[PDB]
Amino acid sequence: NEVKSVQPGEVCCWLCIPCQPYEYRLDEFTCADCGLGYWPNASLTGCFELPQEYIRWGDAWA
Repeated sequence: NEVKSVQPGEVCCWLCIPCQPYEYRLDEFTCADCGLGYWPNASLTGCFELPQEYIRWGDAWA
């Protein structure tokens, strides 16, 4: 969950740091999701963002 390992040396206490929410975070060392793809998450299950429009007809600013 937004945390990925860094150190490629010792296989016992590799230095692990958090990975940014707009990253890939699928492999251990990868991160770096596709540019301008799915901002929240793009490697677990279809976490595509939504273009929230002004159409609500019940919203505060509607």
